[PDB]
Amino acid sequence: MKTIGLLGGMSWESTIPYYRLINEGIKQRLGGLHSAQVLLHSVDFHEIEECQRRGEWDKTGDILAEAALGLQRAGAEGIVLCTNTMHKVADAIESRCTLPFLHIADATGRAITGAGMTRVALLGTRYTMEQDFYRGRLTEQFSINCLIPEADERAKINQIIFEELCLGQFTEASRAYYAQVIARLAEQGAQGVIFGCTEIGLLVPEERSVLPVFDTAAIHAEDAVAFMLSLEHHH
Amino acid sequence: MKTIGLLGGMSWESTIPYYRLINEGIKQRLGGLHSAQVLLHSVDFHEIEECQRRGEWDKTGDILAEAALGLQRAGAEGIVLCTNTMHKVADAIESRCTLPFLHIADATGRAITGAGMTRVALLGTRYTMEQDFYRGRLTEQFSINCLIPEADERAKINQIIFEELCLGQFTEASRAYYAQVIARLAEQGAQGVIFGCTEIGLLVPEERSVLPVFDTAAIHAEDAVAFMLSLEHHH
Repeated sequence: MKTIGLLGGMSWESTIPYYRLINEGIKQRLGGLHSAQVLLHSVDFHEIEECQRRGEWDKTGDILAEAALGLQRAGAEGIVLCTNTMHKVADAIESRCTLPFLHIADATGRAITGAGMTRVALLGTRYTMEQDFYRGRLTEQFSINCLIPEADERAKINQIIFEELCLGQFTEASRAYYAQVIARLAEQGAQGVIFGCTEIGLLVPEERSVLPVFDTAAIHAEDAVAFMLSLEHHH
Repeated sequence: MKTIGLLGGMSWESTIPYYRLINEGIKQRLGGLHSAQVLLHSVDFHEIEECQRRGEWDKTGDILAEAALGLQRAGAEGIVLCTNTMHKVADAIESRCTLPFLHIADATGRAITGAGMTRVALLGTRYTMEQDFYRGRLTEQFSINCLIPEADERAKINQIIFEELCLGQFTEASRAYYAQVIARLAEQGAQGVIFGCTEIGLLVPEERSVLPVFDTAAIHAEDAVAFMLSLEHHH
């Protein structure tokens, strides 16, 4: 199998699901005691998140591209970045590291396409929801349009990510708030909902969403498994 | 902080507790959104476990020493091997990789010493329980003696590790069996019990053991945190 290189700790709480799901996918397909060949670089998220707030995106591109290179030198054969937000600097990683880069939004857009949807709600950090880098790739590459929450809702969704989810706190008050925002975007005509921060699936079970759920972490892990075993779109 | 290099996937089920506990230790000590700088190499356990059964230990030394080198080249500053069994080949890793190697049995023996114990029960794979490499280090370095289960009990403990625990199956029948073996070794005068396979703590909660528990994975993770932050015995 090919060795996958994970760029994680953004936050580490959602890196665990990547590692669990990639190992479980390999076990399911190869059987026995087979497990995944993984190289992981986990950052100190404080530095990354501080750069987000200071607008020092180029510095984060440098940190993550050097990390990807480190994993390549240890034998990684492709790169998975365990965070939607930091695909804002995917270009720096892909420019520097010659490995196949499994873009999280491409895996998600393939899933939404297969569901036959073109108008979906998008929950994530405020960067992912408000800026161009994530939604613009979905529009340009898949002709998928995203509805995002109202400005007050977005502030609260974003505060819950950084002040609770990345700290391991999964409260019913926040769960209910997310579910209410999803229901409101369903009222606005959303066909599905993208859990477009990799921590969101730790808070909101699919049964709590009135919309079909595209969990970016789970879809990205399945993408990595297909790449490692050269299956389906990676054959 | 120093970047820790984890050699894991032996099995991946117990690598998750290392990653969770090391990140939680860093969060507890630095606060905020701080998380651990981790490099992880996760193997396909099938190859390793097959080598165990074939007696191809030198081959596993080669695999793990090359992995440690890969992590060193990516910036690791010390090595943690996430498995008691594979310390049978620690010498190959330490000979080839110049990084500090945080031997799992040293962290455990320091814990047992601090508890003032000299005679403890040892549960693990049959290699760890029956051979010289693990118990002989505890005797030579800490003057700690291990009691191990009777030969039939050892066969079953070992079968449960490989046929259930490494496959994510945690059954009450097996939990109860482990707890009964611990009670019997307590009858034989054991002062504490070493969970000396890193999966055992996933099956047996401490409240189920009649003996004080030395969970090698949890102690090794605390050891790694102290090394990363240059605390206590790593200051």
